[PDB]
Amino acid sequence: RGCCNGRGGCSSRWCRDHARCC
Repeated sequence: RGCCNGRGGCSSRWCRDHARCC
């Protein structure tokens, strides 16, 4: 889970949907 830091962009679908910080 890199929705704060750890995905290839906070705008990736993973973090677009499962967003904690970004």
